Order: sequence, then C-alpha cells, then structure tokens
Amino acid sequence: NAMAEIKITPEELERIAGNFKNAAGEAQSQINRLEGDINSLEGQWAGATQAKFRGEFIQSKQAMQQYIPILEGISTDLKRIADKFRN
Amino acid sequence: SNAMAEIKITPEELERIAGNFKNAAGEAQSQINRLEGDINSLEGQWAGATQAKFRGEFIQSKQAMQQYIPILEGISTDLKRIADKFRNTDNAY
Repeated sequence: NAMAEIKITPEELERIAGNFKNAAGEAQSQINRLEGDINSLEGQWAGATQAKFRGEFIQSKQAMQQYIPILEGISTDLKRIADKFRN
Repeated sequence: SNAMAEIKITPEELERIAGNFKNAAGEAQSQINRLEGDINSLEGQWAGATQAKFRGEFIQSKQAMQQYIPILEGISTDLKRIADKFRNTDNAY
C-alpha cells in the first residue's frame, strides 16, 4: 500500500512548483556567497591568480543565470496546469 | 603568514574557501537530483506534448548544472593546489 502512485492534483502540482521555486532561491543564495569568497581574495595574492579565479567564477555565474530561469519556468508551467484543474 | 608580502592569505584560509566551493558543488548535485525525482514522479501521469515539455525543460536544467558543477569543483581543486604551493613559504622562516 505504501508504494501506491500519488495521483496528480492541483495541490501536488503547486507543491512541486514550490520545490522548483525554492531551489531557485537556494541556488541564488549559493552563488551570492561564493561571489563573496572570490571578492575576498582580491588583493590577497598575485593579480594573475585573481584573474583566473574571477574568470572561472564568472563562467559559473553565467551557468547559474541560465539554470535559475529554467527552474522558474518549470514552476510556472506546473502552476498553469494546477489553475486549469481548479477552474 | 607568508614570507612574500604579496601573499596575504594562509594555506588554511585557501583550504577553507575551497571547502565552500566543494560544499556548493555537492549541494548543487543534491538539488538537481531531488528535482529529478520530482519530475520522474509526475512523468508517467503526463502524455504527449505535455510529458515532453516537462522532460525537455528538466533536461535543460540538468545540462546547466553539468556546466556549473565542474567549474566549482575546478575552483576548489585549484585553490587547494595553491594552498600547497604557498605552504612552502608560510611560517617557514
């Protein structure tokens, strides 16, 4: 009985949409904290070293800036269908 | 502290920052894994274009994390390598 398929409802869709929205927020928080770490290294070692790490970090940030809107889009799509069920 | 004035960070400080990047890479992988579980849990209840819509959007999110995670891992690994190099002139003389 424990393994029964949980049937889709608007409540389930909104719950999972929430998971995606929350994941987007956590991801943003993470990149903010890591940026702080890279900022903290400025002036603490050779400029060539800082340039390499800043460059890598900006590449990671660009990947994150693609990722977050995709998660938000999934959340929106789930909510759109949830509203259909309710209406 | 380093013999060289230009180096204002200790090996242990670099290792700490490297730990933040490693933790972040782990957390990102755990996140995409749990979201994958969610998509997988719904997939069999969708059909046609709707099923494909969610599957494809999720694949796109997974691809973005496949860019992101190795960059963070690389930063962590490289910070630790530099820590090892700086150690030779840290509190040495």
